Amino acid sequence: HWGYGKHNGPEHWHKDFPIAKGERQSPVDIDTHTAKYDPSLKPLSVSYDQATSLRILNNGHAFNVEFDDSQDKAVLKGGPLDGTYRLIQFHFHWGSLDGQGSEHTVDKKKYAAELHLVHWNTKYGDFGKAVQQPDGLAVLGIFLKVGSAKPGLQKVVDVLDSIKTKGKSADFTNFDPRGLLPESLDYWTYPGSLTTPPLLECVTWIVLKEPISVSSEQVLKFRKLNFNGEGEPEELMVDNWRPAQPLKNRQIKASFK
Ligand SMILES: OC[C@H]1O[C@@H](O)[C@H](O)[C@@H](O)[C@@H]1O
Ligand SMILES: OC[C@H]1O[C@@H](O)[C@H](O)[C@@H](O)[C@@H]1O
Ligand SMILES: OC[C@H]1O[C@H](O)[C@H](O)[C@@H](O)[C@@H]1O
Ligand SMILES: NS(=O)(=O)c1ccccc1F
Ligand SMILES: NS(=O)(=O)c1ccccc1F
Ligand SMILES: [Zn+2]
Repeated sequence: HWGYGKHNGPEHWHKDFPIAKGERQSPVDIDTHTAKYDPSLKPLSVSYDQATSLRILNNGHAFNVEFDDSQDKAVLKGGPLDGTYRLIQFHFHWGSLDGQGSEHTVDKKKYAAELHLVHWNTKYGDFGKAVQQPDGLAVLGIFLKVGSAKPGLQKVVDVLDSIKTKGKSADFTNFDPRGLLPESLDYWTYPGSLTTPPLLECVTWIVLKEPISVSSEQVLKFRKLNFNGEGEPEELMVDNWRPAQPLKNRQIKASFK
């Protein structure tokens, strides 16, 4: 199956997922000089005060922190979005060293990692139906740079030893995702895709301009995870990012003047 190595990685995905060469693939490079302020964007609303986290899972590609999406609790609305988008999970992409790991780039700069908070449009009723729609998903992307520790990330870091290998999960209740945000909600937005197979072109991307800082020790613990299952030869879970794809017939809009 698909993965990130030289034999099953991003350059191979198109053979089983031909949309990999499609017209609105993600991630992209964000050329900050070409991005334009868009006065039609409404204020962005990140409303996570009632979020209900449930579980953390090593899925063999990354780890997902999963939420109760059975009602409207943690949601995203406003900005480029029509209506209501429920939070279902977050995960990260990261590198083998600090100089790479992000999926989006900023004037070709690669960050050490990138956080994706994944939401689905409730008008469509379930995630599977949402991924049959052009406007089914909204992903809030946040860059990570290495510097001071992020206190709101430490609970995630410390549970990773219990989910080292593919298929392991652990309870992860009472986690507040608000602790993963930066101060500013300035953002860039464009229409794109899932960044892993099946690469479906359903996503409104909202990428925050301000990175969060995490410590070297925090990201080093991400890099101790394994792609493989228990008992199998160890393959460190690193470099689980797709490189930037062609922008094609798109424009990146900015929320700020
Ligand atoms: O426990 C994490 C978070 O869970 C939410 O459901 C609560 O309303 C928040 O006050 C709390 O910070
Ligand atoms: O025709 C002019 C229009 O061109 C579009 O490509 C831009 O997105 C708009 O901001 C602009 O007003
Ligand atoms: O909030 C996420 C998790 O953080 C810590 O691991 C707590 O010990 C655990 O009870 C909680 O589920
Ligand atoms: N297209 S793919 O899913 O990455 C893939 C799957 C299995 C073997 C080789 C491959 F390249
Ligand atoms: N990395 S992403 O685009 O947020 C993503 C989210 C959900 C499923 C597959 C994905 F690829
Ligand atoms: Zn992602």
